[PDB]
Amino acid sequence: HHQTMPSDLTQDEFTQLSQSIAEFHTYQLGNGRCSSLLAQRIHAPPETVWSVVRRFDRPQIYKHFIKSCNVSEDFEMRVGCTRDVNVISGLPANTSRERLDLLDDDRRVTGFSITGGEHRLRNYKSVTTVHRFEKRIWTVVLESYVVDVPEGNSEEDTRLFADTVIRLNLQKLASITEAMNR
Ligand SMILES: O=S(=O)(NCc1ccccn1)c1ccc(Br)c2ccccc12
Repeated sequence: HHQTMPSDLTQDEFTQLSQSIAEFHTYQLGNGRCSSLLAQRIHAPPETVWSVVRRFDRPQIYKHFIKSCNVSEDFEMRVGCTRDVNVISGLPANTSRERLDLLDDDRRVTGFSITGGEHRLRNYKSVTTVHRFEKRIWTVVLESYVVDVPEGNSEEDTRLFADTVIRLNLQKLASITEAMNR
């Protein structure tokens, strides 16, 4: 009977995904670090959702606020590879240099680090996992990150900021992967 946020896992989701949260979405914290975890239900099959989420060279497919994303001409999508993204004009960030940490097509886990460019999300590190759900098939996407808290900002402000980006991105991901349906 308390105030439940829409990006929080529901009880049912948590009971299905608790171990994935333990393995993939938990961070060591304390002292100028903050982290968060967001969930997005998607009425599309997990493999469709994953096929988008895994495209490290093409975040624009579903992420917002990207003027451009450039990978090298000899780009092979493997762990360690990098992308340079340019944020649309007018935001508090201009560029992000990002590195692919994780890519598991079997378990549907990917992750990246910002290493990082013109912005105030220092040492951002993020993981996204995609999961099947039944009760007739739907997907739950979990996305989390840990990131430094800028000297004169609060943890709450930092989290609100990063959460807002992730939250929109996951809405877009849901929208486009649901769009075709059948
Ligand atoms: O380059 S990004 O596409 N990184 C993906 C990303 C960045 C931050 C949080 C979640 N996900 C990006 C987009 C929009 C904003 Br506002 C950003 C602000 C700072 C750094 C990067 C930013």
